[PDB]
Amino acid sequence: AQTVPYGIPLIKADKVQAQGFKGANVKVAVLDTGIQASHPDLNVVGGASFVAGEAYNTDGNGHGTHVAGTVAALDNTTGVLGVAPSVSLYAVKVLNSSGSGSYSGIVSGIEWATTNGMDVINMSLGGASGSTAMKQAVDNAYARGVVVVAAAGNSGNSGSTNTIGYPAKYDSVIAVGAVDSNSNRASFSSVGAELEVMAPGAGVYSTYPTNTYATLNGTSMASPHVAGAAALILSKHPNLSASQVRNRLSSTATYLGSSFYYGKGLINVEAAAQ
Ligand SMILES: *[C@@]1(/[C]=[C]/C2=[C][C]=[C][C]=[C]2)=ON1#C[C]
Ligand SMILES: [Ca+2]
Repeated sequence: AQTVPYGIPLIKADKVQAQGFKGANVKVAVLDTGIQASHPDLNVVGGASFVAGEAYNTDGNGHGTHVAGTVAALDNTTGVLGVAPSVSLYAVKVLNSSGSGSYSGIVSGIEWATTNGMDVINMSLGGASGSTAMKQAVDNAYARGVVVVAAAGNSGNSGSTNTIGYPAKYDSVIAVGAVDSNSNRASFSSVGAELEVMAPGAGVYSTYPTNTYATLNGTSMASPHVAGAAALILSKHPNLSASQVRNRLSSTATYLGSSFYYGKGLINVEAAAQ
């Protein structure tokens, strides 16, 4: 039997999938700790590794496999179901088993995706500081027609202090926050003027290293929901540019409260997919 994570219906992904739009022919690159390619509920078509000693098709952490399942866990009679189960998944390892990677390794992963015709890039990662080479890579990937989604950060808030990390803080990147099954903001979701949209990030169940499934919390779980929504929209309107898809997502989001806390609200793919 296949479990359907509460995040799929909450963002109305099940409604557009039912119309027969599931991300087919859309290339998605998950810049993470790799992906357990052998996982029976995932189909990795390719990728690259910029982490010394580790192949792209192995995940010693569990993070990238989890994020990848949220985006494209196969629609079958087992495991879970992804937001866009027909998307072409590319694992780009830019982080190691400990969940860390250099700036060089990240911008390299960004360039590889842009150069190899990736339609969407998900970066469930962030830092307190950015780089000029990082900003350059992301801006050029966006201006070239790639949708760039990044986790906003798990530094909750302070008292009127922007806690959005990099690259989420960049103009060309969609900063994603986290809500729970009740659609309420999760207390760990970063806050700031760059917050753009929200998605399921608390108690998210997805694929996990060595043919199993686990539950994780974090804006690193929310991000793949928007990356998958972007893939769903593209599989329906392949004529859209990055900014139009981006626009669809934020203009049709369900308002939830102050934008400094919820951005434009929780995404709605049925409305976004037109
Ligand atoms: C996720 C993470 C992510 C990030 C961090 C910082 C900044 C940005 C992004 O979540 N993990 C896990 C669970
Ligand atoms: Ca499945």
